[PDB]
Amino acid sequence: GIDPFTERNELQSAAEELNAMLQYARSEAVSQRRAISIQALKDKDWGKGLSIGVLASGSIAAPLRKHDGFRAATLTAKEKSAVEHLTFTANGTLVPPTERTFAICQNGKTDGGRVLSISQAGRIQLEPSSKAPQSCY
Repeated sequence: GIDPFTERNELQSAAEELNAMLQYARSEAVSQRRAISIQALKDKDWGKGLSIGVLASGSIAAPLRKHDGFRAATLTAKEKSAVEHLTFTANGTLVPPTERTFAICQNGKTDGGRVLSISQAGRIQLEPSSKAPQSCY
């Protein structure tokens, strides 16, 4: 596009917000020694609103924290398997401990897209900028 610096900046910020919310859910599960979940409110798009807290019957009745969604316009954050929620446990692992891959894209294209990974141990990592997603999912 006309301004590569801004494109990278907006994708970087969005990836950081999603990272921060996932890290918060994980750190709270570890601190509280209980299952703390994070749920995408809309479209299974983790950039359109998040709720964090105790999950029961598919809902978080009393969120510990909410995220209002990415600030920039054309962004999506979708997971490889289209998960709508994740649940961290007391030892930092997800249940189930399945590797997760989020693609953070602008305009539904992978150009300059970012990858945020969750390992089998539950560790959350923003992949370097050289790594683009295989798909925006």
